[PDB]
Amino acid sequence: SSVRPYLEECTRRFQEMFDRHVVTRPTKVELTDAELREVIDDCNAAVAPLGKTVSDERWISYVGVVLWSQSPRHIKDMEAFKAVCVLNCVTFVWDDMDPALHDFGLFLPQLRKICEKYYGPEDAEVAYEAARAFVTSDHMFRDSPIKAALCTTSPEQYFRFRVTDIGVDFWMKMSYPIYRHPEFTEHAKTSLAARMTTRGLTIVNDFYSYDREVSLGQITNCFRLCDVSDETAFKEFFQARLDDMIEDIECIKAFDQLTQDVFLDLIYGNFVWTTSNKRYKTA
Amino acid sequence: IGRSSVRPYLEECTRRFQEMFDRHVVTRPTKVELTDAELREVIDDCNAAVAPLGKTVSDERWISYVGVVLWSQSPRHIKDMEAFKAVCVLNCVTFVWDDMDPALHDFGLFLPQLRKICEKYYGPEDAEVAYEAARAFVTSDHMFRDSPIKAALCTTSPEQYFRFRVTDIGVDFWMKMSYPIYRHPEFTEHAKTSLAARMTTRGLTIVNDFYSYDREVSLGQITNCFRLCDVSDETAFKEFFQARLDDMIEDIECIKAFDQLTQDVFLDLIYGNFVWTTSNKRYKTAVNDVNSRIQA
Ligand SMILES: [Mg+2]
Ligand SMILES: [Mg+2]
Ligand SMILES: [Mg+2]
Ligand SMILES: [Mg+2]
Ligand SMILES: [Mg+2]
Ligand SMILES: [Mg+2]
Repeated sequence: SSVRPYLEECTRRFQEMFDRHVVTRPTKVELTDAELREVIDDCNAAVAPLGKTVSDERWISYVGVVLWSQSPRHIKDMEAFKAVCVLNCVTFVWDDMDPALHDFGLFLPQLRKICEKYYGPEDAEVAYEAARAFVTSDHMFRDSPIKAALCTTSPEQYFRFRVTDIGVDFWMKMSYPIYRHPEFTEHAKTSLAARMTTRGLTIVNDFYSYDREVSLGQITNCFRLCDVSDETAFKEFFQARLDDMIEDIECIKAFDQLTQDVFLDLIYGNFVWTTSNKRYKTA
Repeated sequence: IGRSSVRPYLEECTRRFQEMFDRHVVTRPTKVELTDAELREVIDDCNAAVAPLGKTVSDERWISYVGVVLWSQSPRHIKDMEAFKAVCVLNCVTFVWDDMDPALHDFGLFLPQLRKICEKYYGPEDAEVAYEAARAFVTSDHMFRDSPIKAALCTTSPEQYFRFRVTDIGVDFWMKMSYPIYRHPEFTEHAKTSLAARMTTRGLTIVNDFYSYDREVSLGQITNCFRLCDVSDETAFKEFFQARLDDMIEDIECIKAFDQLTQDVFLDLIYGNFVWTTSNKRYKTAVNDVNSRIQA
């Protein structure tokens, strides 16, 4: 239906949880003017062969998630940062497109081009494989009987699907070159990093994007597992999702300090971006 | 505590497991038969791969390991016995790693042997996928041997524990080296996203944890979900065991929403592992000459 009856109160509740359990706030990243126009030229060229124009605003609404959800004071590689900017901006376009627009012969080569632009050969393969995996998953699951059984069964089945489908496993495998931290790289490559962060990212996104996706008939959203019309049932479900986030965040705190910073900045950063950006005030 | 145990439940739980498979999976697993030469080629490569680490391991101990691959693949659908033989070797030699003291973990010596196994049996693309998955598994296994992260994810809740096990039990590794056996596009994708590993983690881990609890508590190993409950309390053990059965059943029922070939493979893995586990030397007694701690 719509969660707007709950939008103000739940935002307060999220923020409360972050102030209390994470504390350390994210900060938005500054691109130099050379750096920015690299990113957007690269986005426009990637989508170009698919036939879709993309407004300047829209690229900017996409890129907000990367400007806000990395871990600035750890960043060691801005080419990898622009790689993630470009990969996550075009990832969004592919996500909004009707499947019959999804041309793999044309888009996959641009993904590889991007990865070979910004990464060394080992990382470029890792980033590209994960990009290929994300766009392919998104396509073969559109209105798929598997997606239906994973998103209507239980929260546990749903978040299991979202590890890949929300894009966090992709995120980690294209972001570890930014930090060159051996622990973070291995947890990225086992996908333990993605698994640790999946629920913090997905629960936030599902809440604020519930309106768009119900309007657009999309089922990949954990709040469809409850009756948002029932206010009691929503508030029980919301609290249970809140506890999911809290247990994840406490276990993340057992990771090494650099790794925990990236994980928590990712989760909190995505919350600040998701609320304040125009991508999720409308549809 | 010291010698804590699930021996009192051994009998009823194997029956609860079996009747769960009879109701929900139905198809019985089918053990791959290896001709006598394949079994000797496998074991021949296994020795070579672990030899730089400096421990002899017996044919009896190799064959104990390889039983999981013989029993838990999907012979209805196998197309590539070279990839199958790869999985036998790789799974067998990483079992040794999992059974070793970390002081014996030499990546510089062992990783080359993994790469040679993969290049022997796979084409170019597959060799790289199988190797990254093998390396990630022996690396994760080494690096969590004492980790505070292991203790965090294994003592907080079943959800955190199974999240750790997707990698640690080795099922992501298994999927990413098994997909060339089948040349099935859907299954290949599910392997590469780890969706396949994630769907089968609980069914493999719950079965293995029950039957290896006694070995692991004695060795002081903490990666086992039944440590999250009071197995001495009969009432607490039963609620817990029941909840893990529900976990298995929910996974199996969602697995049936995958295409028919893919779910055949998923269910043969879960059910086959259960047939191997409950009919093999490794899970007959806690310490014996196929599961004993390999030492420095
Ligand atoms: Mg979307
Ligand atoms: Mg989507
Ligand atoms: Mg959404
Ligand atoms: Mg073990
Ligand atoms: Mg293990
Ligand atoms: Mg075990």
